[PDB]
Amino acid sequence: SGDTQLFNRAVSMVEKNKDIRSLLQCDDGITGKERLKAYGELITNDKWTRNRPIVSTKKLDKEGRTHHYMRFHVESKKKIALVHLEAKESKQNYQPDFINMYVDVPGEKRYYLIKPKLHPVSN
Repeated sequence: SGDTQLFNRAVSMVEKNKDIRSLLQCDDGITGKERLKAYGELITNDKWTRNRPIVSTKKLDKEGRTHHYMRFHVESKKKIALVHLEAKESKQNYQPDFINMYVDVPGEKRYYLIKPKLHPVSN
């Protein structure tokens, strides 16, 4: 359930974020909020596009600790966002720590839900 919980937790954060919903141009009104759709990373062979299963990939850092990277999409009737997540096992919590998380919507500035501790000097 590692990747499943990671994805459920992440997509839930994205969906509830007012700014992200605005970037996705959600049809949110007095009758209710648009029901967004989510799926794994979109891949193509240049013939047709499809979503890959939701999964994370692992990569070791300089301290010998494993980081998990996961990409998925959130789609509204008008836009598709690409969400990137980096997480790492927490030595204190059950759930892993979210290290970096951003959302890319075409034509919009990359939006960080979780800004890394290690940030550009021009923060």
